[PDB]
Amino acid sequence: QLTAAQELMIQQLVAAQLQCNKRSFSDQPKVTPWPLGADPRDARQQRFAHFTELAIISVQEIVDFAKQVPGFLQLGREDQIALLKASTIEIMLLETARRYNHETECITFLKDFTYSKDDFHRAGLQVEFINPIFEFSRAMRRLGLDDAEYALLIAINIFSADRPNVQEPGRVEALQQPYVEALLSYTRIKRPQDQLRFPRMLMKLVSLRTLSSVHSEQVFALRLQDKKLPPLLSEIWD
Amino acid sequence: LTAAQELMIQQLVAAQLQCNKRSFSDQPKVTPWPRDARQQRFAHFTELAIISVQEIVDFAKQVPGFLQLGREDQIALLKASTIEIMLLETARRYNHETECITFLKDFTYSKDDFHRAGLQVEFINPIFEFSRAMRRLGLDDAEYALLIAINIFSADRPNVQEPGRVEALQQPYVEALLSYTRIKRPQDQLRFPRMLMKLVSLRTLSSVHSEQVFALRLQDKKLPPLLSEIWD
Ligand SMILES: O=S(=O)(c1ccccc1)N(CC(F)(F)F)c1ccc(C(O)(C(F)(F)F)C(F)(F)F)cc1
Ligand SMILES: O=S(=O)(c1ccccc1)N(CC(F)(F)F)c1ccc(C(O)(C(F)(F)F)C(F)(F)F)cc1
Repeated sequence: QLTAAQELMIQQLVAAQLQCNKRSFSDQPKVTPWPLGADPRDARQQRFAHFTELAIISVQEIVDFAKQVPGFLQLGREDQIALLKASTIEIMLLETARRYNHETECITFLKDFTYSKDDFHRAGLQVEFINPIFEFSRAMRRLGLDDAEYALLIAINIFSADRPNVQEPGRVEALQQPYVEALLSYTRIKRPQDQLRFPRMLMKLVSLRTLSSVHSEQVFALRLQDKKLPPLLSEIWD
Repeated sequence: LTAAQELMIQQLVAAQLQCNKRSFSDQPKVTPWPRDARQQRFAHFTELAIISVQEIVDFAKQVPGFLQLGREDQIALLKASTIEIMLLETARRYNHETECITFLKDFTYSKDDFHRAGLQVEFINPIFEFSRAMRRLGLDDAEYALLIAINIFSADRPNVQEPGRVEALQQPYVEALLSYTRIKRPQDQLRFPRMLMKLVSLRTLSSVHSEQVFALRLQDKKLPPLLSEIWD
């Protein structure tokens, strides 16, 4: 059985997740609306802007989230910054997968709005990034994670000691381990008869690293098409 | 551990052992380790890298499931794996007492020797941090071999046409490792998670390696043909 500490650390995470997601419902109508009624280059830019604008919202939700993960604020500020520079896209990819719906083959963001493979392509993104996103999301759906599992995976993802420019990786590892132990024990209990579900979970952190590279390749490729990231996204990903 | 599991693991270990005997019994054919010797130490590094690539390809071929994928997937999985397997293998060859990487008698390389070959700081330190991490895990020959098998059958590499078939090939090796680590160290449950987590590390490490290649090109230091096929 889960310990009280372990249950609390899941409940802490799931609840922080919810308070950070109020940024999503408030800032939903503020955004550049997705262009209805468009011909064949005006609309291509608006969709792109729209996608950046949701990304910004997510970056700020991930900042706010991390600040509430116990231990995070007590890491040196440079390591905090370094963990969030690296884990941000990956948390976004988890959140994208978490909102994937296999009936419609569409991803949900900010409560209501949904996107297809083709919306992503209508925003000027290339197939080399879009296809892995949807395979990841499909893969993540075959694992059937609940909120607790996703939460724990995001916490583990933040506390990755081997990110670039971490100056006290040891302190990061010490914060990561309890969350990994928690997930181990959680998966055991939920699914006693599936000894491979936990490993498959950790293996998604492997996929997330490569997907992080593919995203950098995508932002690289986007500047050749007059599409430079806005200021808050430039400082994380250029 | 089932008969079929003992068979799979014995095979991987026996192939690693033969690969090593084959590739690294005799003295390597290499530019003698000495602007003159900037290119010479690099070339040297490049020629060791090639011999490891050959060793790894020889081993991949003997991993059950591999030679039964479509040729394009065989190429795709090796292309992405090669540097990662090299990093595992380097960690295997690491000697913490001495801080060097020993291919065979008299072919050892220190953090300095790397720097002399033209290699950035940005690449070398991750290499050595990763290696002394792997040692603290204390993997044995069956574990290293299985990790390598698992790394090869990563369904999410670029250009993989049959990701479902690759993931099904991974499964039994993950299973064999899980069983194996359960038995070897019954009262160390995080051992296995820790091993998988190094696969994460290797992905980031591969990208740090691509940055080293692109950086070298800037100093007119281009990969030779056998390595260029794979990395640029
Ligand atoms: O969660 S995301 O912000 C998202 C944006 C729009 C619609 C749905 C979801 N995210 C999707 C991902 F799968 F990658 F996680 C996403 C993040 C960043 C990007 C970009 O960096 C940019 F510019 F839009 F901000 C880029 F398009 F360049 F790839 C695109 C999508
Ligand atoms: O095992 S390696 O082949 C090796 C080469 C020389 C001396 C010791 C070990 N390998 C080491 C690593 F840790 F990175 F895996 C290695 C692989 C690739 C490289 C390079 O690609 C090149 F050109 F030298 F081959 C580069 F230096 F550019 F990174 C260097 C070393």
